[PDB]
Amino acid sequence: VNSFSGYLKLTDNVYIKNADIVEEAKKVKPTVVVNAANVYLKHGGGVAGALNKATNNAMQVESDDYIATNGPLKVGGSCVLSGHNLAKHCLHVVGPNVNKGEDIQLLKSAYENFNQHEVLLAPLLSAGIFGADPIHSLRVCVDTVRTNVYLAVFDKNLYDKLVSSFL
Ligand SMILES: O=C(O)C[C@H](NC(=O)c1ncnc2[nH]cnc12)c1ccc(Br)cc1
Repeated sequence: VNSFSGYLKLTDNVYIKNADIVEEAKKVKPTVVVNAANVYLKHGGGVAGALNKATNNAMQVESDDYIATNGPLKVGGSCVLSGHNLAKHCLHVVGPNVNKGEDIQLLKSAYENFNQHEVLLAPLLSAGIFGADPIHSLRVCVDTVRTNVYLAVFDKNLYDKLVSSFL
């Protein structure tokens, strides 16, 4: 039993809700919140910009030190950093950005990072400003993630389409 509330169950291990991941994280304080990161951990917009804003830019400060030490992530890769006031940890995961020409096959590799964590609050990878089809992102999630994932979908219209079209 966990604290996540109001989710629709899609499969044994995947759950979905129309919610602002920022507000959801502040309420649940999950062990892991997933950020829709880029390789430079520049949290300018989309989910990343919103999460970072909610940390009063502390996420960005921590991320800049991480990059200065380690260099950029790989597309499809991840790193674990602090969750600040939102969660114990933030798993920064880089899905491919279609608006940069990146291989959509890397979306499966991106979701594989979730399997290193028993329970996660997460957005749909590569959705939104990353330009991929969110219906496809959900399919890859369900077919790749084996740990317990609670998906927050900000847009109500998109949430209803995701549910109504789910196989
Ligand atoms: O809707 C989505 O979940 C995907 C993307 N948004 C985000 O990734 C996002 N951004 C900020 N806070 C969030 N909390 C949870 N997801 C959040 C998006 C896609 C299509 C349309 Br249309 C409008 C937005």
